[PDB]
Amino acid sequence: MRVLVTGGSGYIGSHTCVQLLQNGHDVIILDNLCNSKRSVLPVIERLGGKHPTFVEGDIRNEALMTEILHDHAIDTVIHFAGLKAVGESVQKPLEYYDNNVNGTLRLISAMRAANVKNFIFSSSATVYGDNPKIPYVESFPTGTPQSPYGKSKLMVEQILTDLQKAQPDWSIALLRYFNPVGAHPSGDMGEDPQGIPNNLMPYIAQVAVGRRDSLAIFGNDYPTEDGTGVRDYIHVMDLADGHVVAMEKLANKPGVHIYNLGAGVGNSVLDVVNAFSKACGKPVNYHFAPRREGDLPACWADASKADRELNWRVTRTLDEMAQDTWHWQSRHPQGYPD
Amino acid sequence: MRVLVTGGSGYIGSHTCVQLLQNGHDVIILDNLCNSKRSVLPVIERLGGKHPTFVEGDIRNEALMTEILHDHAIDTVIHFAGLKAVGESVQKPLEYYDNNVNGTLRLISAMRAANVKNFIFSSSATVYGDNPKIPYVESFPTGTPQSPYGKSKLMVEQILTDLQKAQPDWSIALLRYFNPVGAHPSGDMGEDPQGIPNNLMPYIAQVAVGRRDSLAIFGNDYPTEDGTGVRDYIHVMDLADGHVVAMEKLANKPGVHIYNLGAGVGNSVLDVVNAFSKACGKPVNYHFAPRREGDLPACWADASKADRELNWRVTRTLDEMAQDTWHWQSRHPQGYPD
Ligand SMILES: NC(=O)c1ccc[n+]([C@@H]2O[C@H](COP(=O)([O-])OP(=O)(O)OC[C@H]3O[C@@H](n4cnc5c(N)ncnc54)[C@H](O)[C@@H]3O)[C@@H](O)[C@H]2O)c1
Ligand SMILES: NC(=O)c1ccc[n+]([C@@H]2O[C@H](COP(=O)([O-])OP(=O)(O)OC[C@H]3O[C@@H](n4cnc5c(N)ncnc54)[C@H](O)[C@@H]3O)[C@@H](O)[C@H]2O)c1
Ligand SMILES: CC(=O)N[C@H]1[C@@H](OP(=O)(O)OP(=O)(O)OC[C@H]2O[C@@H](n3ccc(=O)[nH]c3=O)[C@H](O)[C@@H]2O)O[C@H](CO)[C@@H](O)[C@@H]1O
Ligand SMILES: CC(=O)N[C@H]1[C@@H](OP(=O)(O)OP(=O)(O)OC[C@H]2O[C@@H](n3ccc(=O)[nH]c3=O)[C@H](O)[C@@H]2O)O[C@H](CO)[C@@H](O)[C@@H]1O
Ligand code: NA
Ligand code: NA
Ligand code: NA
Ligand code: NA
Repeated sequence: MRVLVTGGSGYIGSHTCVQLLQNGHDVIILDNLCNSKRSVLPVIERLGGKHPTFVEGDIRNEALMTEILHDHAIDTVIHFAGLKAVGESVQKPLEYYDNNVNGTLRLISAMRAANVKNFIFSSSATVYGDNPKIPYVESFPTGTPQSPYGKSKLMVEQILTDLQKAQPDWSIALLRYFNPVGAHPSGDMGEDPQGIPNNLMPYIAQVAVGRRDSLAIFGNDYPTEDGTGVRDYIHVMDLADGHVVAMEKLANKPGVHIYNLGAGVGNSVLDVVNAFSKACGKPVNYHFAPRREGDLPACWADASKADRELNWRVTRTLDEMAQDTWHWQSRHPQGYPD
Repeated sequence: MRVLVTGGSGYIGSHTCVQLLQNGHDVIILDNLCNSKRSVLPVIERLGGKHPTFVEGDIRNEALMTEILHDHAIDTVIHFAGLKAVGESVQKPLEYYDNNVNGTLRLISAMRAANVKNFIFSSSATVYGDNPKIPYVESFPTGTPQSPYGKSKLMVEQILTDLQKAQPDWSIALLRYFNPVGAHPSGDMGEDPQGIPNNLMPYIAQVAVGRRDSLAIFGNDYPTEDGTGVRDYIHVMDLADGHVVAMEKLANKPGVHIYNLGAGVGNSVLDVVNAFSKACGKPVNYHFAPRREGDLPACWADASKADRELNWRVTRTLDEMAQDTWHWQSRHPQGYPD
């Protein structure tokens, strides 16, 4: 298929692109480079074994989106482009609503204009909001996310859902997940966050590598086996794969297809730290801090539906998540070149 | 104050503008004319006793919005611009999300750029979603609206709320209400809907005037006194007034001010039909039909908060709503001139 991948140079997008190319699809990457560097492009092509077309631009530019779709005769679109920092979203709500909500809107308006009707949305498990019932199932109603970021994700899901109802020939997947971690097994692609990492893994990684002094652990008095918070982590390669399978199997199958992508289990903070100490060969430094306000003691997604309907399930482990991360750091200590 | 009124040439906006001008504010009307005609302008000026500046344009054009705010040194903005047809929204979701959600976003992004921080949002009681607890109070959590229109309204409320939190010096009112009806007592301004009226009143009005054969009443077996659905109707002059008071008293008072605007009581379908037969001098034709799917038997807003905090309450009656409507039809049978 001919696939446009917005946000194709980012973390999840880059790995997905490689898999797409490996499966022989024709890939067009659209990225504005606000959170990625052109230097990943050549890596993508090399690992994918095929050349992807790159277009630097913004999803908010409806005109350019239309042009692209037309020019490349796109069949389907995998949408990763947007902003995703939860704390920053509380500080700069408008940027989040413009990139995420308006950004998706402009993008699907261009699709309509170009006659494209296959869409894969990189969603978020934040949509379940504060559900005390765990694990989360696709059959659970959505809740109210707490940050502008979470809210933007739910808004886009609703917008897409109404669009499908009005244009019943569309096929739209809403892929929900929690924490993507890990890196391509080559160690030549991985997460390259700029500034302070918000996500546990990257943070742990930076402490281990010596960029940070110690990890602060938010609470040690939860009703969990070891007293630390239990979360959901998915290897970026498993996640990329899930996006590819969904794109392939859902194309031209009208409807709104909702799927949780995850391992189907939770891991504690300590579990993740220990996996990492293990991968990097030295004890990661940490200390305890108080609970982070609004935190549940445990949370994870039920991924049965995806197993059943798409025949998809994870195949990477927590240790591999830690190892592959350390492997990329080790090989590209300064990230992607400028 | 210097006030920009988006959607100033529309139904609610036109009446509001007249009141603003009467109170001596300097008014700038911004309207794209998609659902109104330039011919109301001169009426507005005449009834207001002062000249309002008119600018034809779209809220989606951030550049023009910025220019305007600057040029006219705006102090506060009353935002009525958007699309509001519930059925059409189910058919054309994207237009609703673009005009309402993106339209408000572009508008508040321009305000930020121009340093304007007083906003009055014309919201909707649809935000309470399917609350079985009546009457609805501002203290009730919001629910999930059922149509794209309802949803767009809740989305904008949330966006504004997050914006205020991030920019704490802003003053933002969220004015919620149900069914605006009626007309300026001069009979020289009123609702001028094109095509089939969706709202009960306008419909009743068209049947009475002879444009339609009969009113269909959706169910006569509800658990209400007369078996027909009980709703909330507010005279457009009372509504306009509430918008003016809110603008005046809330200016420069930081926060998100939520207020329901209504009479504090419900009226049945038959009640409204009888009021109308009364105003037009002939029995309105009607027949019963089955219940409309998703309808509650009764619904209305509690307006105590506004009485208490703004010292505002309605002063027009149901009969007046009917009379003033008939009065405008009688004087301007073809609506506003082309
Ligand atoms: N728990 C969660 O919700 C979960 C966690 C991570 C990622 N995600 C989603 O996955 C997607 C990809 O995230 P990621 O982790 O790879 O982050 P990322 O920042 O590496 O990738 C996003 C890419 O989009 C680009 N981009 C941003 N705004 C753009 C715009 N307006 N036009 C064009 N390009 C634009 C950035 O340059 C970047 O390359 C996002 O939609 C994100 O919300 C969700
Ligand atoms: N129950 C409810 O929710 C309730 C019922 C009626 C009105 N409202 C709200 O009140 C407001 C005013 O409604 P109204 O009844 O006077 O309808 P209206 O159509 O008469 O007024 C809206 C005006 O905005 C203009 N407009 C539309 N999109 C625009 C855009 N993108 N740029 C500039 N101008 C634009 C139209 O030309 C029109 O003059 C809307 O926000 C509407 O949703 C809510
Ligand atoms: C960084 C981020 O986007 N967090 C979001 C993530 O939370 P989520 O809890 O899934 O993931 P995080 O990476 O934020 O935290 C993982 C776990 O590690 C803990 N932890 C994290 C970082 C750290 O320095 N120390 C520490 O102890 C957390 O308390 C938690 O128990 O998705 C949730 C929605 O479902 C949101 O509520 C969160 O705001
Ligand atoms: C036209 C419109 O926007 N309706 C919206 C309005 O409903 P809402 O019920 O407030 O107002 P309407 O004008 O649609 O209907 C008023 C009453 O009259 C009845 N009626 C209406 C029209 C008609 O031809 N015959 C008839 O019998 C309705 O069943 C109801 O009992 O706000 C609600 C949100 O709170 C939405 O759920 C509705 O979709
Ligand atoms: Na339809
Ligand atoms: Na670097
Ligand atoms: Na802040
Ligand atoms: Na006319």
